[PDB]
Amino acid sequence: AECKGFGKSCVPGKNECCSGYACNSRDKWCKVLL
Repeated sequence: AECKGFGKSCVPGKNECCSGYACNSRDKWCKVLL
């Protein structure tokens, strides 16, 4: 088991995204935190 990278589809509210990223519920994906 490992985190999710950039451009991957994830669910908002869970803890799948890697460090520095953020599960954007907008498109249900990961993105580099501001």
